[PDB]
Amino acid sequence: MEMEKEFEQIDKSGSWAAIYQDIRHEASDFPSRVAKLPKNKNRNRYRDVSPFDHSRIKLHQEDNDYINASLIKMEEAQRSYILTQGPLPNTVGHFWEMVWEQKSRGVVMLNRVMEKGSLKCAQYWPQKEEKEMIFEDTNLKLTLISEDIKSYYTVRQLELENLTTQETREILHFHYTTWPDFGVPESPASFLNFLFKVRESGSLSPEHGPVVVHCSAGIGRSGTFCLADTCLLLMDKRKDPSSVDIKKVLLEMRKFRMGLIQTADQLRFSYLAVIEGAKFIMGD
Ligand SMILES: NC(=O)NOCc1ccccc1
Ligand SMILES: NC(=O)NOCc1ccccc1
Ligand SMILES: NC(=O)NOCc1ccccc1
Repeated sequence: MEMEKEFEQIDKSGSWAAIYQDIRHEASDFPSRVAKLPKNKNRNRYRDVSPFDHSRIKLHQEDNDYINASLIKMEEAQRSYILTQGPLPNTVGHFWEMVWEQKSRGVVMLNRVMEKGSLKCAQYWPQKEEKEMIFEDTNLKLTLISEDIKSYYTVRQLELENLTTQETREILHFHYTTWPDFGVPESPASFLNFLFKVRESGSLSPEHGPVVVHCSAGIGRSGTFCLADTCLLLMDKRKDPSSVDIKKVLLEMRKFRMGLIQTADQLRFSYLAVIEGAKFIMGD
């Protein structure tokens, strides 16, 4: 069924809350035993948001391999994403270790450091060229190379150096700075523009490791970003783009990380983004 009219059928009936609860009811439940070990309590921002054991990213160290991060592998779309929480004061070194070990080209950030007067994640990247960051616990160095500030997002070029080998890589930081403190954007125009800028960079492409995507918990805004991208890629690839069922793509993604799309408003916004993104590509 074409999703514009279905969209219109849910909107006219006002059943967004009822669709969203059906998804929550059918979603996968797998164990998260490593996340709940007592040694890992200060590595988790939220007690109710954990990576599943089968899909968690492992750090390449013998001490403690745990980070709150999951690999979302979409087989038919041929895309992979790492979804993770906003780094904590004691996990900033782990975060950059993961970016290095997984060979990521891009980091996508969908939140501000402060929202609603509270800290949503650590200041994990340098703000001035001449004041670089060193993480002694994971032996890495991070330098701001350049910054391009626009109205809805900022793009930064960073240099990440493995102090053990003296190898360096360029990491692109894509920071969406205008998601509102409450609710979802009114138009998906600036979110779709942002997504097309990340694609243009090469960050989502198979010649690199998976892109790292985060918000505060790494399930709501982060969920919206990977659901919209995968759905539009499938519409490009299949003979009949109407076959593409956003609710079925979301349930497949929820086999890899719990809780993706946190509210009925985020579900409606996801539909809007895919429809408009489809209409802008599919002709007019
Ligand atoms: N140069 C340097 O040591 N920077 O500290 C990095 C850092 C640690 C914890 C939270 C945010 C940033
Ligand atoms: N603590 C620890 O052993 N971390 O290993 C990760 C790491 C660090 C530097 C360069 C490459 C990998
Ligand atoms: N880009 C692309 O895949 N175009 O062909 C699909 C299409 C576009 C507009 C109207 C109907 C079908």
